[PDB]
Amino acid sequence: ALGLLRTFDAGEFAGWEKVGSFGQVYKVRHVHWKTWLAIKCSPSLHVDDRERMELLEEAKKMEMAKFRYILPVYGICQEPVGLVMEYMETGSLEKLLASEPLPWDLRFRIVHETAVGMNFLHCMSPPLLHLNLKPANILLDAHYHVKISDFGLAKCFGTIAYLPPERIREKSRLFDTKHDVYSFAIVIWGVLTQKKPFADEKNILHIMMKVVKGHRPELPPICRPRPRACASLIGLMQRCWHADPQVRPTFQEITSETEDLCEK
Ligand SMILES: C[C@]12O[C@H](C[C@]1(O)CO)n1c3ccccc3c3c4c(c5c6ccccc6n2c5c31)CNC4=O
Ligand SMILES: [Cl-]
Repeated sequence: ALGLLRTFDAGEFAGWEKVGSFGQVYKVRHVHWKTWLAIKCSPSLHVDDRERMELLEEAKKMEMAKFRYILPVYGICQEPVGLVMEYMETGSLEKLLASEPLPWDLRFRIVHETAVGMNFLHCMSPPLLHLNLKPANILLDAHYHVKISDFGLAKCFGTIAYLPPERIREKSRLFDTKHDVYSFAIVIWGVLTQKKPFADEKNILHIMMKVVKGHRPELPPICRPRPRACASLIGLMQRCWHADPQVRPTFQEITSETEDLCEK
Protein backbone atom coordinates (compact mmCIF):
# COMPACT_ATOMS: atom_id res chain seq x y z
CA ALA A 1 0.00 0.00 0.00
CA LEU A 2 2.66 2.53 1.15
CA GLY A 3 5.41 0.86 -0.98
CA LEU A 4 4.56 2.72 -4.21
CA LEU A 5 4.27 6.17 -2.52
CA ARG A 6 7.23 8.52 -2.98
CA THR A 7 8.85 10.91 -0.53
CA PHE A 8 9.09 14.39 -2.04
CA ASP A 9 11.74 16.96 -1.16
CA ALA A 10 10.45 20.56 -1.34
CA GLY A 11 13.18 21.40 -3.89
CA GLU A 12 11.31 19.18 -6.39
CA PHE A 13 8.43 21.76 -6.33
CA ALA A 14 8.02 25.36 -7.53
CA GLY A 15 5.50 28.17 -8.07
CA TRP A 16 3.68 27.54 -4.78
CA GLU A 17 0.17 29.02 -5.06
CA LYS A 18 -2.51 28.82 -2.35
CA VAL A 19 -5.89 27.27 -3.26
CA GLY A 20 -7.12 25.86 0.11
CA SER A 21 -8.95 26.62 3.37
CA PHE A 22 -7.91 22.46 8.33
CA GLY A 23 -4.54 22.73 6.53
CA GLN A 24 -3.34 24.82 3.56
CA VAL A 25 -3.55 23.39 0.02
CA TYR A 26 -1.13 24.56 -2.67
CA LYS A 27 -0.84 24.13 -6.41
CA VAL A 28 2.83 23.25 -7.08
CA ARG A 29 4.78 22.57 -10.28
CA HIS A 30 6.95 19.48 -10.10
CA VAL A 31 9.90 20.80 -12.12
CA HIS A 32 11.32 17.45 -13.32
CA TRP A 33 7.89 15.95 -14.17
CA LYS A 34 6.72 19.16 -15.90
CA THR A 35 3.23 18.87 -14.47
CA TRP A 36 1.26 20.38 -11.60
CA LEU A 37 0.31 18.62 -8.35
CA ALA A 38 -1.54 19.54 -5.16
CA ILE A 39 -0.06 19.47 -1.65
CA LYS A 40 -2.09 19.78 1.57
CA CYS A 41 0.19 20.98 4.41
CA SER A 42 -0.51 20.65 8.15
CA PRO A 43 -1.87 23.75 10.00
CA SER A 44 0.32 23.24 13.13
CA LEU A 45 3.93 24.33 13.86
CA HIS A 46 5.26 21.16 15.54
CA VAL A 47 4.26 18.15 13.39
CA ASP A 48 4.33 15.34 15.98
CA ASP A 49 4.45 11.55 15.34
CA ARG A 50 0.63 11.41 15.72
CA GLU A 51 0.11 13.65 12.65
CA ARG A 52 2.88 12.11 10.51
CA MET A 53 1.36 8.63 11.09
CA GLU A 54 -2.22 9.88 10.41
CA LEU A 55 -1.01 11.56 7.18
CA LEU A 56 0.52 8.24 6.12
CA GLU A 57 -2.78 6.52 7.04
CA GLU A 58 -4.65 9.10 4.89
CA ALA A 59 -2.33 8.38 1.93
CA LYS A 60 -2.57 4.59 2.25
CA LYS A 61 -6.39 4.77 2.31
CA MET A 62 -6.34 6.86 -0.91
CA GLU A 63 -3.92 4.44 -2.63
CA MET A 64 -6.08 1.40 -1.75
CA ALA A 65 -9.02 3.15 -3.48
CA LYS A 66 -7.30 3.84 -6.87
CA PHE A 67 -10.25 4.55 -9.18
CA ARG A 68 -11.38 6.84 -12.05
CA TYR A 69 -13.59 8.82 -9.60
CA ILE A 70 -11.23 8.92 -6.57
CA LEU A 71 -8.43 11.51 -6.28
CA PRO A 72 -5.05 9.88 -6.96
CA VAL A 73 -2.32 10.24 -4.33
CA TYR A 74 1.40 10.43 -5.20
CA GLY A 75 3.07 10.47 -1.75
CA ILE A 76 4.24 12.78 1.04
CA CYS A 77 6.45 15.81 1.46
CA GLN A 78 8.64 15.77 4.63
CA GLU A 79 10.30 19.23 4.30
CA PRO A 80 6.97 20.91 4.81
CA VAL A 81 4.82 18.04 6.12
CA GLY A 82 2.19 17.46 3.43
CA LEU A 83 0.24 14.96 1.35
CA VAL A 84 1.05 15.10 -2.40
CA MET A 85 -1.92 14.53 -4.74
CA GLU A 86 -3.30 15.08 -8.24
CA TYR A 87 -4.20 18.68 -9.19
CA MET A 88 -7.84 19.28 -10.14
CA GLU A 89 -7.92 22.54 -12.18
CA THR A 90 -11.57 23.46 -11.68
CA GLY A 91 -11.52 23.13 -7.86
CA SER A 92 -14.50 22.13 -5.76
CA LEU A 93 -18.19 21.61 -6.40
CA GLU A 94 -18.85 24.13 -3.60
CA LYS A 95 -17.10 26.85 -5.63
CA LEU A 96 -18.79 25.72 -8.87
CA LEU A 97 -22.28 25.78 -7.31
CA ALA A 98 -21.70 29.35 -6.08
CA SER A 99 -20.25 30.66 -9.40
CA GLU A 100 -23.00 30.45 -12.07
CA PRO A 101 -26.14 28.45 -13.01
CA LEU A 102 -25.10 25.00 -14.28
CA PRO A 103 -26.83 23.14 -17.10
CA TRP A 104 -28.94 20.24 -15.84
CA ASP A 105 -27.06 17.59 -17.86
CA LEU A 106 -23.84 18.50 -16.05
CA ARG A 107 -25.62 18.48 -12.65
CA PHE A 108 -26.91 14.96 -13.26
CA ARG A 109 -23.47 13.78 -14.40
CA ILE A 110 -21.81 15.24 -11.26
CA VAL A 111 -24.33 13.45 -9.03
CA HIS A 112 -23.88 10.18 -10.92
CA GLU A 113 -20.07 10.28 -10.94
CA THR A 114 -19.99 11.15 -7.22
CA ALA A 115 -22.30 8.15 -6.62
CA VAL A 116 -20.10 5.77 -8.68
CA GLY A 117 -17.03 6.84 -6.68
CA MET A 118 -18.86 6.34 -3.38
CA ASN A 119 -20.12 2.94 -4.60
CA PHE A 120 -16.53 1.91 -5.31
CA LEU A 121 -15.46 2.77 -1.76
CA HIS A 122 -18.36 0.75 -0.25
CA CYS A 123 -17.55 -2.22 -2.56
CA MET A 124 -14.04 -2.64 -1.10
CA SER A 125 -13.41 -5.57 1.29
CA PRO A 126 -13.85 -4.33 3.94
CA PRO A 127 -15.93 -1.23 2.98
CA LEU A 128 -14.21 2.15 3.14
CA LEU A 129 -16.49 4.76 4.75
CA HIS A 130 -15.67 8.30 3.60
CA LEU A 131 -17.48 10.12 6.45
CA ASN A 132 -16.65 13.65 5.18
CA LEU A 133 -18.57 13.78 1.85
CA LYS A 134 -19.64 17.34 0.94
CA PRO A 135 -19.40 19.69 -2.10
CA ALA A 136 -16.08 21.06 -0.75
CA ASN A 137 -14.51 17.57 -1.06
CA ILE A 138 -15.88 16.77 -4.54
CA LEU A 139 -13.21 17.99 -6.97
CA LEU A 140 -13.54 18.69 -10.68
CA ASP A 141 -11.04 18.36 -13.54
CA ALA A 142 -10.66 20.67 -16.58
CA HIS A 143 -13.68 19.00 -18.24
CA TYR A 144 -15.81 18.98 -15.05
CA HIS A 145 -15.45 15.25 -14.19
CA VAL A 146 -15.61 14.26 -10.53
CA LYS A 147 -12.88 12.91 -8.32
CA ILE A 148 -13.65 12.47 -4.59
CA SER A 149 -11.01 13.84 -2.16
CA ASP A 150 -10.32 14.38 1.58
CA PHE A 151 -9.84 10.98 3.18
CA GLY A 152 -8.79 12.57 6.51
CA LEU A 153 -11.81 11.13 8.40
CA ALA A 154 -12.24 7.83 6.48
CA LYS A 155 -12.52 4.50 8.32
CA CYS A 156 -12.36 0.76 7.52
CA PHE A 157 -17.92 23.76 11.76
CA GLY A 158 -19.99 23.74 8.51
CA THR A 159 -20.16 19.89 8.56
CA ILE A 160 -23.39 19.78 10.71
CA ALA A 161 -25.62 19.79 7.59
CA TYR A 162 -23.96 16.56 6.34
CA LEU A 163 -24.18 14.80 9.71
CA PRO A 164 -26.76 11.99 9.90
CA PRO A 165 -29.47 12.42 12.61
CA GLU A 166 -28.49 9.11 14.30
CA ARG A 167 -25.11 10.71 15.05
CA ILE A 168 -26.97 13.45 16.96
CA ARG A 169 -29.35 10.90 18.60
CA GLU A 170 -26.75 8.45 19.94
CA LYS A 171 -23.61 9.27 21.93
CA SER A 172 -20.85 7.79 19.69
CA ARG A 173 -22.69 5.28 17.43
CA LEU A 174 -20.64 2.95 15.20
CA PHE A 175 -19.98 4.38 11.69
CA ASP A 176 -21.59 2.63 8.70
CA THR A 177 -22.31 2.99 4.95
CA LYS A 178 -25.65 4.67 5.71
CA HIS A 179 -23.75 7.73 7.04
CA ASP A 180 -22.27 8.49 3.56
CA VAL A 181 -25.71 7.91 1.93
CA TYR A 182 -27.16 10.70 4.12
CA SER A 183 -24.36 13.12 3.31
CA PHE A 184 -24.85 12.36 -0.40
CA ALA A 185 -28.51 13.32 0.00
CA ILE A 186 -27.45 16.78 1.16
CA VAL A 187 -24.99 16.95 -1.79
CA ILE A 188 -27.92 16.26 -4.15
CA TRP A 189 -29.79 19.11 -2.42
CA GLY A 190 -26.92 21.52 -3.12
CA VAL A 191 -26.67 20.43 -6.76
CA LEU A 192 -30.46 20.87 -7.20
CA THR A 193 -30.57 24.36 -5.64
CA GLN A 194 -26.99 25.73 -5.98
CA LYS A 195 -27.36 26.87 -2.35
CA LYS A 196 -25.62 25.80 0.83
CA PRO A 197 -27.98 23.92 3.20
CA PHE A 198 -29.31 25.85 6.25
CA ALA A 199 -27.56 29.03 5.02
CA ASP A 200 -30.34 31.41 6.16
CA GLU A 201 -30.69 29.86 9.65
CA LYS A 202 -29.51 31.56 12.88
CA ASN A 203 -28.31 28.79 15.28
CA ILE A 204 -27.31 25.18 14.58
CA LEU A 205 -28.78 23.73 17.80
CA HIS A 206 -32.45 24.34 16.90
CA ILE A 207 -32.08 22.90 13.39
CA MET A 208 -30.01 19.92 14.61
CA MET A 209 -32.80 19.12 17.12
CA LYS A 210 -35.43 19.44 14.37
CA VAL A 211 -33.25 17.18 12.09
CA VAL A 212 -33.49 14.40 14.76
CA LYS A 213 -37.35 14.68 14.51
CA GLY A 214 -37.28 14.48 10.63
CA HIS A 215 -36.63 18.08 9.46
CA ARG A 216 -34.61 18.54 6.24
CA PRO A 217 -33.61 21.33 3.82
CA GLU A 218 -36.67 22.71 1.96
CA LEU A 219 -37.47 20.69 -1.17
CA PRO A 220 -36.78 22.59 -4.38
CA PRO A 221 -39.51 23.08 -6.95
CA ILE A 222 -39.51 21.00 -10.14
CA CYS A 223 -37.31 22.65 -12.81
CA ARG A 224 -38.58 23.63 -16.30
CA PRO A 225 -35.78 22.21 -18.52
CA ARG A 226 -35.72 18.63 -17.10
CA PRO A 227 -38.85 18.22 -14.89
CA ARG A 228 -39.02 14.40 -15.03
CA ALA A 229 -35.37 13.73 -14.17
CA CYS A 230 -35.51 16.49 -11.54
CA ALA A 231 -38.56 14.85 -9.86
CA SER A 232 -36.77 11.47 -9.87
CA LEU A 233 -33.68 13.00 -8.28
CA ILE A 234 -35.74 14.82 -5.63
CA GLY A 235 -37.36 11.46 -4.77
CA LEU A 236 -34.00 9.67 -4.51
CA MET A 237 -32.59 12.48 -2.38
CA GLN A 238 -35.52 12.06 0.02
CA ARG A 239 -35.00 8.33 0.42
CA CYS A 240 -31.28 8.95 0.97
CA TRP A 241 -32.04 11.34 3.91
CA HIS A 242 -34.62 9.12 5.66
CA ALA A 243 -34.42 9.22 9.46
CA ASP A 244 -34.16 5.42 9.68
CA PRO A 245 -30.71 4.46 8.32
CA GLN A 246 -31.88 0.97 7.25
CA VAL A 247 -34.57 2.40 4.90
CA ARG A 248 -31.94 4.41 2.97
CA PRO A 249 -30.71 2.97 -0.32
CA THR A 250 -27.30 1.42 -0.87
CA PHE A 251 -24.98 3.09 -3.36
CA GLN A 252 -25.55 0.02 -5.58
CA GLU A 253 -29.24 1.06 -5.75
CA ILE A 254 -28.36 4.78 -6.02
CA THR A 255 -25.92 4.35 -8.92
CA SER A 256 -28.51 2.35 -10.87
CA GLU A 257 -30.97 5.25 -10.68
CA THR A 258 -28.49 8.10 -11.19
CA GLU A 259 -27.24 6.34 -14.33
CA ASP A 260 -30.77 6.61 -15.86
CA LEU A 261 -30.76 10.39 -15.20
CA CYS A 262 -27.70 10.69 -17.52
CA GLU A 263 -28.73 8.46 -20.46
CA LYS A 264 -31.10 11.05 -22.04
C1 LIG B 1 -9.13 22.51 1.21
C2 LIG B 1 -9.52 22.24 -0.24
O1 LIG B 1 -9.03 23.37 -0.98
C3 LIG B 1 -9.76 23.58 -2.18
C4 LIG B 1 -11.08 22.86 -1.97
C5 LIG B 1 -11.03 22.32 -0.53
O2 LIG B 1 -11.56 20.98 -0.49
C6 LIG B 1 -11.81 23.18 0.45
O3 LIG B 1 -13.13 23.41 -0.01
N1 LIG B 1 -8.97 23.02 -3.27
C7 LIG B 1 -8.77 23.51 -4.56
C8 LIG B 1 -9.17 24.71 -5.14
C9 LIG B 1 -8.81 24.95 -6.45
C10 LIG B 1 -8.06 24.03 -7.18
C11 LIG B 1 -7.64 22.84 -6.61
C12 LIG B 1 -8.01 22.56 -5.28
C13 LIG B 1 -7.78 21.46 -4.39
C14 LIG B 1 -7.11 20.21 -4.51
C15 LIG B 1 -7.13 19.30 -3.44
C16 LIG B 1 -7.72 19.65 -2.20
C17 LIG B 1 -7.85 18.98 -0.95
C18 LIG B 1 -7.44 17.71 -0.50
C19 LIG B 1 -7.73 17.33 0.79
C20 LIG B 1 -8.44 18.19 1.64
C21 LIG B 1 -8.84 19.44 1.23
C22 LIG B 1 -8.55 19.84 -0.08
N2 LIG B 1 -8.86 21.02 -0.77
C23 LIG B 1 -8.36 20.90 -2.06
C24 LIG B 1 -8.38 21.78 -3.16
C25 LIG B 1 -6.39 18.13 -3.90
N3 LIG B 1 -6.21 18.25 -5.23
C26 LIG B 1 -6.46 19.52 -5.62
O4 LIG B 1 -6.21 19.96 -6.75
CL1 LIG C 1 -36.68 15.48 -18.09
